[PDB]
Formats: sequence, C-alpha cells, structure tokens
Amino acid sequence: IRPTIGQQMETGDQRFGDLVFRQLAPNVWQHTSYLDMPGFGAVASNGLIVRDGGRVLVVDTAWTDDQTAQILNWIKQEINLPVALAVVTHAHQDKMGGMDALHAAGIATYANALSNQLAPQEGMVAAQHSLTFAANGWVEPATAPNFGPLKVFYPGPGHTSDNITVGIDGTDIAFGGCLIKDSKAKSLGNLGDADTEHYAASARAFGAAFPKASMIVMSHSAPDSRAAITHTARMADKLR
Ligand SMILES: CC1(C)S[C@H]([C@H](NC(=O)[C@H](N)c2ccccc2)C(=O)O)N[C@H]1C(=O)O
Ligand code: NA
Ligand SMILES: [Zn+2]
Ligand SMILES: [Zn+2]
Repeated sequence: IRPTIGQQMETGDQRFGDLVFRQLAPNVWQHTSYLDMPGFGAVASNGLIVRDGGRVLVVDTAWTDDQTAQILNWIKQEINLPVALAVVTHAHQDKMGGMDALHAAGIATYANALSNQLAPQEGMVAAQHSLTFAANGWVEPATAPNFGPLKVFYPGPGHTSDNITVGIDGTDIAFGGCLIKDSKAKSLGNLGDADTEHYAASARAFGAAFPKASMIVMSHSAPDSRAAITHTARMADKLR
C-alpha cells in the first residue's frame, strides 16, 4: 500500500489483511488503516493498541467497521487478551468510523462528551460513555475509570473543537491524533472544522501536558520527535 496521504511502509511494519501494524514499545503498537478515495488514492490513519494489566486498550478506530474488525482480529492473533475499552480522539471518520464494530464485540467505548454530541452531525456513531475535562484539560477521573496507563488530556480547540490526546504513562509515547502534524509537514491538514485562533495554544498545551514524551504519535505520519509539536505550533501561529 502506497498512500497519497500518510506515511509509507517501512522496515518494522507488519501487513495483516488491509492494515499495517508497528510495535513502538514492549506493550504498545500503532495500527494503520487506509481509505481508498476514488480518483485520489489511499489516505492512511494511525491509532494505538496498548497492552496493560491482562487487557488491551485501543486508541481510535480504523476508518471503517470492517477495518476495525480486522484490528480486533489482529489483537486476537498477536496478543490474545480481552479488549477492555477504546478511547476515540474526535468525531471524524478516521478516528470514529468503526464504532459499530467495537460495540458489536462488546467493547466499552469512551469519547469526549462533545465528540458524542457532534457524532451524529459528523456521520459517526457516538461512544457509549462520555469523558469530561477540567479547565486545565485533564480528564475528570470518575469519567475514565480503569484506564490503566492512559492519561487523557483535552488540549483545547485546534483541529476540531472536540479533539483529545492520550499519553501512555511509563513509556516515551504521547498521541496527538489529527491535532499534531509531523516536523516536516507543509500544512495543518483539513482546517474545515478547525479553530484557527486557538490551534497554536492547543498544540503547545499538548506538549506541556506530556513534557517527557519523546515519541510523538499522530494520525497521518510516522512517529516523530517533539519537533512535531514545535512545528505544528509554529505553523498554527501563522493562522492568527
Ligand atoms: C487527513 C485529513 C486531511 S482528512 C481527516 C478528516 N476527514 C475525514 O475523516 C473525512 N471523512 C474524509 C473525507 C474524504 C476523504 C478522506 C477523509 C478531517 O476532516 O479531519 N483528517 C484530516 C487531518 O488529519 O488533517
Ligand atoms: Na464537520
Ligand atoms: Zn478530524
Ligand atoms: Zn485526520
């Protein structure tokens, strides 16, 4: 698979069905799925799979229900542990397109309350549970029970008003979803639903919430250094 948008296949990538998986840490993998757009080619999107405490936690669906079912089948073959929950990082197809497949499999799903409120308007199925956030961006703990090492942070409006981010405690990894672009990116992607006034502050807030992380994982590029955060913020500075 050679995407028009998104990272290409490299050493360390395992093809499974129509998906690609890459191990990032002993208990963390990146899932990649592709949306084939007529006349344009494939768009890759990345999410995470985390093994913690005898279970698996998923960050983001694939673009489709079938692709998300294939993620669950890869988990069964390679990890063979129950998938306890999924957190999805905003109400757009690349992050929430496969909700029905998670629900059919009995997996509990979580999203920002605002993602769930926007979901139908965005063509998405809402998650079963809503996360809420303090004014400082951190998830209200009672809304995110039994999240293991996942640290869920709402950085403010940016790529969308509802975008959230996830760090993995005890690892070098933080996940910016579609908010963060890589350090060589030429644009901020689709700004159609974006908050151009607050984007730069939201990117910087993500960086400050996860100060230690050296591996920055994002929706449409390979994992990068913290230069992805700095570059995203500087690009966003130009929007205001
Ligand atoms: C890769 C994208 C430019 S498209 C994706 C998202 N768009 C979708 O999920 C749409 N369903 C879509 C429409 C046509 C082709 C591909 C995706 C968005 O608008 O943020 N995230 C964007 C982004 O992360 O900047
Ligand atoms: Na929209
Ligand atoms: Zn989006
Ligand atoms: Zn995206």
